[PDB]
Amino acid sequence: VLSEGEWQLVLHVWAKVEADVAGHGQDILIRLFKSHPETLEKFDRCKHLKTEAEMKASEDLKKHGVTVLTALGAILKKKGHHEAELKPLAQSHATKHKIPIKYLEFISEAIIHVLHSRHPGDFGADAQGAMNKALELFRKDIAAKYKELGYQG
Ligand code: HEM
Repeated sequence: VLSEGEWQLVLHVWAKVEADVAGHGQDILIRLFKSHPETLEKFDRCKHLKTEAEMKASEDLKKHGVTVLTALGAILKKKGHHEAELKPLAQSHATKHKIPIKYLEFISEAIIHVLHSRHPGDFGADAQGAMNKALELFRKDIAAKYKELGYQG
């Protein structure tokens, strides 16, 4: 359970993401696809992308980064009270997309990397630790829902 201070550090850096959701989403998905190319196989409209310029020119990738960050922002703003936001996400990710917990770890590392690269002043060790806790709680709760749905990914 994060402290109120930790949630405030999470939501403070998140306000910087909200100034340009699409550009942050592109940098996060590009980092995930470049660091873990096996993840790109889950995206039918983007699986052919090779270079960073191709990834930045992709309308599908730019739209999907916004899809992901819109959902994650709503989850972070619930400050751990996110059962109703996690329920539909666990449903699709366990039964349709089949996204293993290791892939959620990969995208978490990509989020932390981009926030540290773009906003180092608002992402020092205090804020990095608070965001790490917030993404770890997200993964823990989604893993338990995955198992409830019969998915052991
Ligand atoms: C922070 C973690 C993530 C969040 C908040 C997130 C959120 C979403 C949301 C809101 C959607 C659209 C609604 C739905 O189908 O549930 C979606 C679709 C999808 N997500 Fe995720 N996702 C996350 C992580 C991942 C990861 C790591 C992968 C793959 C490596 C993934 C693969 C997919 C795919 C394949 C679709 C369908 C895309 C399409 O057909 O256009 N997601 N995700």
